[PDB]
Amino acid sequence: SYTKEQLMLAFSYMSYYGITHTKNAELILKKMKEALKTWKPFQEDDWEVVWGPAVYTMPFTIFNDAMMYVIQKKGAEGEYVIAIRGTNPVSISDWLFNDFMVSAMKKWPYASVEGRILKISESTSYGLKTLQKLKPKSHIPGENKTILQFLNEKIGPEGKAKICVTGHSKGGALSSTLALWLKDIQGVKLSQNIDISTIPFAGPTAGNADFADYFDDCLGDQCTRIANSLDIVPYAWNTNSLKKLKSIYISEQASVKPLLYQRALIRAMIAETKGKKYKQIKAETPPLEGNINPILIEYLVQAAYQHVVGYPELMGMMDDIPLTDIFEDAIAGLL
Repeated sequence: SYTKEQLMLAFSYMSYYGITHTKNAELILKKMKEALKTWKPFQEDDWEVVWGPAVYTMPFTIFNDAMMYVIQKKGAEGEYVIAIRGTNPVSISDWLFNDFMVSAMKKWPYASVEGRILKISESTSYGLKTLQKLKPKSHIPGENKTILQFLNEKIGPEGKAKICVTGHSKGGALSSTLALWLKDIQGVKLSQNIDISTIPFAGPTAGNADFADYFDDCLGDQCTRIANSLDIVPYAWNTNSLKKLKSIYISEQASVKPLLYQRALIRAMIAETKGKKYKQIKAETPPLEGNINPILIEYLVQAAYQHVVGYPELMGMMDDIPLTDIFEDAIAGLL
């Protein structure tokens, strides 16, 4: 009844439990277990959190918050889901528009291509490194092991398995990027007998055209990039895409325009990523055609709705994913 994409949307959203909870992977873990037991999409199988949640959070800052966990389907031998979360996604203008770290880039360290220069933003580079070093704490499944150590120990150096890496928002950019890293080290530091796929939602561009083209050639069909046409997030940071942000919500049915402060940020983003050749992975993939919510006349509010509410809505999951329970007051008046 639920498609693979709908299932991964559920895991991507369950990642958000405790997004506004001001060090407690314990609180999140408890939440995940209850969900895997009550959420409709999780009732057709028996899932088990086998690694994480591993959380990255420091007091007095949230913009770089992150979380990753691994769910294993009971019974099914070698069937795992790696889900990734970044910061509270509703405040797009703050964590996305004000990202200084996309003006500088690092060459992809896990593969090279003749006559190509693969590069990722330092922004995603630091995001990936934090995920590669995360370790669940005491009493948390996967205690004291990095994701790589856990997989190698769980699957064995030559074991056969299936792994889908998913995530929403920053998690969309990170999951797809993490999946490629796992792909690139297979046969060296990871069993070559594992089938790696990824379904990243609403993610901005992790790197440049050459990086994105290499990614496409590597995952091909094993990557399903899901983006809402009216969600502004995926529109960064390809230059052409950025130039569509000012009038993304201007139709013949409604007209929601960005305040001047945001117009200045958009122009700054274009200016700072000019010449970087930022490009979406699976860039030709058709998006889910979104619909402007007429009640939300403020650009930032409309943007938060399309980014967070948009996906479960356009994918028929509204009655399946408990938004208010996950985001609480983060969804203030969006709904």
